[PDB]
Amino acid sequence: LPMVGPLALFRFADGKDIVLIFMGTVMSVAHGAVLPLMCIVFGDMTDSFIKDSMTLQEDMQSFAIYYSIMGFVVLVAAYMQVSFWALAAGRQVRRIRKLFFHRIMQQDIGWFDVNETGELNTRLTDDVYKIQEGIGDKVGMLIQAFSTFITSFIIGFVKGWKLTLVILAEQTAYAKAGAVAEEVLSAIRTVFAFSGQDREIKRYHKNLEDAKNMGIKKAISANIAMGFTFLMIYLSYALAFWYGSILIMSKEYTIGTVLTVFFVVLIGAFTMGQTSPNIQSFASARGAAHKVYSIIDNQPCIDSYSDAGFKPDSIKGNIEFRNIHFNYPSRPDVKILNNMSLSVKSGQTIALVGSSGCGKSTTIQLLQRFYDPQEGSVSIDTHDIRSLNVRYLREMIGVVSQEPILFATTIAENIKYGRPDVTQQEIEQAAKEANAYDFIMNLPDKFETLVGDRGTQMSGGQKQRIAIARALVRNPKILLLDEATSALDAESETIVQAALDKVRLGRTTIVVAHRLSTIRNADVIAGFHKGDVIELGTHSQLMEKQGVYYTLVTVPPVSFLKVMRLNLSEWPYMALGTFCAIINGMMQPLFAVIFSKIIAVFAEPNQEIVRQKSEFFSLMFAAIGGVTFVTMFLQGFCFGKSGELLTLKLRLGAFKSMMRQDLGWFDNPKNSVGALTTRLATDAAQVQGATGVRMATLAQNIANLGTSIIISFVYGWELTLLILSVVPIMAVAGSVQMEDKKELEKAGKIATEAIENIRTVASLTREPKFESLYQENLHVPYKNSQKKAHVYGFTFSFSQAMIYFAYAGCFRFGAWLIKEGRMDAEGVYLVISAVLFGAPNYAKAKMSASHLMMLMNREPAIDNLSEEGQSPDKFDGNVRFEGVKFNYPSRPEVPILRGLNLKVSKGETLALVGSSGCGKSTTIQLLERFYDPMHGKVELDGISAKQLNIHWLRSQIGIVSQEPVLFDCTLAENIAYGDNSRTVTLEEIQAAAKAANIHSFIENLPQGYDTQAGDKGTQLSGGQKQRIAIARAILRNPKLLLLDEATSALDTESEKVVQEALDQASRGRTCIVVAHRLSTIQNADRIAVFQAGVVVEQGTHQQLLAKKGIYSMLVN
Repeated sequence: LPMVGPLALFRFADGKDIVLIFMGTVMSVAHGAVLPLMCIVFGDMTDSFIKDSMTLQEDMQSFAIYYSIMGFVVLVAAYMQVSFWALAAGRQVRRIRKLFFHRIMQQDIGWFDVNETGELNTRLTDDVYKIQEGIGDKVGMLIQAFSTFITSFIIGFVKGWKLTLVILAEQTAYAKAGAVAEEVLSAIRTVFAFSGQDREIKRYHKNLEDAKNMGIKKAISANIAMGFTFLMIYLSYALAFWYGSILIMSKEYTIGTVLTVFFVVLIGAFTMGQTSPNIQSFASARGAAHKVYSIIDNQPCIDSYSDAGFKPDSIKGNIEFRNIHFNYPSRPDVKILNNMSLSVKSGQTIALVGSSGCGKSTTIQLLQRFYDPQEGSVSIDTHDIRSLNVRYLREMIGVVSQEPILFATTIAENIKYGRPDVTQQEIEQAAKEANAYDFIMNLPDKFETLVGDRGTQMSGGQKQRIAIARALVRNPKILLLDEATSALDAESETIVQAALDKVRLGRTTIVVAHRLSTIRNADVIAGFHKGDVIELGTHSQLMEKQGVYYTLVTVPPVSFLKVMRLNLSEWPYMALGTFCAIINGMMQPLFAVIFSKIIAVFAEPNQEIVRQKSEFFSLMFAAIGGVTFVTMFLQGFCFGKSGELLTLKLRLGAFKSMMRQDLGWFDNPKNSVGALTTRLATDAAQVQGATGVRMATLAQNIANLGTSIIISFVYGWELTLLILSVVPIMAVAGSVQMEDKKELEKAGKIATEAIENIRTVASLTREPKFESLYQENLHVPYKNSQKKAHVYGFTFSFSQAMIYFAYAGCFRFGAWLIKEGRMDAEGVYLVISAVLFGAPNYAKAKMSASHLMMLMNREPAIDNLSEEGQSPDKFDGNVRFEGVKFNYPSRPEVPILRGLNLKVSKGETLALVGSSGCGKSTTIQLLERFYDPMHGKVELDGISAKQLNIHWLRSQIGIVSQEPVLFDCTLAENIAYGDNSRTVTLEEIQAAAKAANIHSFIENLPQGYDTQAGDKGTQLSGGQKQRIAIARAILRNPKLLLLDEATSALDTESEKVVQEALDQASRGRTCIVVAHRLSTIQNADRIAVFQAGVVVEQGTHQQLLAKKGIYSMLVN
């Protein structure tokens, strides 16, 4: 991935930020330095106790004072470093967010066209948070770790030579499963339709089994590595003690110096180990930072903030287009506009009529400086827009289009965007100027009415009213309208038309009209054709062509209960891992006690006795390392097995529930294919990790606590109190050792509103206003984050210092213990050793598991896999609609259907067109049971569809779509997919190929039907893929064919061949076509035109033409 070094991470920093960084770096170095000095004093004290084992009160007091000063130093240094680093992160991220929004608002509309709004918002939030977390504390820990590393090596090199420290001592598996998941999920419709539930369940099962085998192998490798590291650690212990023994026999160094240097080098090596996740997090933060720094570092030639530009004042309105020629930035190949020119004098109503989609919004956008004219000149009042400043240009022109959007704020604030200089008298005068919203809502507040996302949702008419009022606030000289009359009720058209007529009194307006609302409204109307100008003329004159006007119709989490219930089957693995973990906890304190003995026994000036004791302790310690190795390996194996098996079961359950589930659930943004795949990939692993790991860690910690407690009870009541006043007071320090995010979401919401409606926010030049609102809303979360940073720094410093404070407090009791002599000098050694060696996943996994459980426990509107219902006999084909209604589930606020009485029988060829766009494939999806009908009944040979087996119905009907998705496998199985009820031989595939005029293609290539598909193999074009998809559908020979735009979005040459294949398929069986070309409809039995989401015909093509049907004018 694209990285930048550390330089492009701190580019944003002032004097104060840099000095805070330097103070934090110095204090981090202080923390690192104190880390080894503690072990230095520990070893020196070990030696002092050894000498006194055979002149200790003053030394003990000096040690106590040294530990106290070290504790205070670490407290102060840790507080300062964490707090200062967090403050630097806060300031940098505040500047980053400010500049990032500044550049978003400034970068041209093209960048948004090449960047999805939701994707850009996710990028903003995630990347900014990643930068904040990487810079602040993680970098501090990295600095501390490296400082400790260098300090440990420098002390080793300056003392205790040791002969130079003893010469210095899943994707590969889950790729197939992810590919299968992507295939079934992206192609959800095709897998569902062909009853490919069981087959794809089986393929996922097989790939999951392979993935589980690979995961077990990787667990073996990783845990063998961990056991090897433990064996190397214990060999290091044995070698260090062996060298120290030689030293004491050879009289060069002093006892304990070797122990000190050994502890220092091991702590250095393992701290170097601990930084690896931290440096990986730093690298991820740096990558996100490069992405953000790329976004900010952009200065497009189109600019709104540049004050460089002419700002005249004699504006009356004279818009000239001279040889304009533009190509879209996201597809510069297309010739959207070519050689367009047009004249618009001040105060003349000029409108344009042409083909839909092509020439309507282009002129409005270009006059708004959305995209610079590639060629040509656009002049306003004899001044070019280029020489004219963008802010001034946009301010004087009002623009309104078909998508009325109102921002998340009261009406008063929404119309405040018209201008800054609008106070109560001005706002009320402007509202009166609207002369359409003279009334008000409930809460008789006179324009002070909270209108949020849901608060008092209003109809399109009212939104157009308020939008026109906001536009009129600024009295713009030029008005641009892109079919304002659309997506509105049957009574607001007159209101909006009258309002615009009143607005037109003393102004220049260009409305681009194409729809049925009103085309003769204007005074002068011109014609556009594929961007170019046909001619400009008066409306009455334009009747001469007779081809423009008469061409129209005249969740609840769980404390790991269900996870354990699911794993209950794995007694041998869970229980064995728990027992091994319990043994490990049993052993940790025994390790402490044996180490205590081995260090203490050094007070032995003899030679043979010391030799034998050291040798025996080395042997037993090696055996202990071995038993720890075997226990760790066994527990790792067992927990890997349990985790991988749980992940397999959860993936299988999620997949099974997904297959059972309906399709409507998939269309929501949450259930996007990418998000669903990421969830299935990550959440399962997280839940696998946490459940077992929590058990193991809890068992280990409770075992350590109980073991220390019992040893303390054996040693004495004072030692019991010592354990209680060190380890379970250490409970908080070591456990809680360880939002403003939601408050941020309050501002990310206004950010999303801004970026999503970028067209509008750019139209009124309210970049600074939305910036200021963003800043005001971010002010509070910034302060909260600073306070939270202070609190976290304080708590972390206290937890860090509590270790040294407990060390010091140990003496407060050891002094009495030695003086009063209630014990022997072993309890102190034991407590110090135990506390020394004592020295997230659960939270994420609980959320992941809750997601999974809620996923495998839904109640679909219709259960796909369930078999309750009927399995009637031979189906002849008779689909009757009894006044069926439907509403789009994800967006019910846009009724897509208002009544269906479609009638088809065995052999009828009823043709649909779906040209309106409203409900193209909704009718096809209705039959496939992808969505439950809201009303009516779908009678099939005397029976409905609500109480029918979906499998049987989906079996007997052949669905063909426009996107022939082929599966990443051999053509043989790709065609065999058509019949998942039974296994198919080669003859049926031969017949399907013959009836698809495709064998001519497959006979040439030697591989033939077994030819591989994919990307590097035999790549096929649109026509070949369409014909093979038709073959796959026709394999089963269904009794009713439904095709939706089958011959659409494909090469012109292939239209004839695909149509011929379709006529071959539609032989002796009922067919429903939603094709665009009327050539296919020409040889049709009867036709039902699909207009306004309602049927408006049912009959023959000949009668359709005779009565001047819609096709006569819809020919083009």
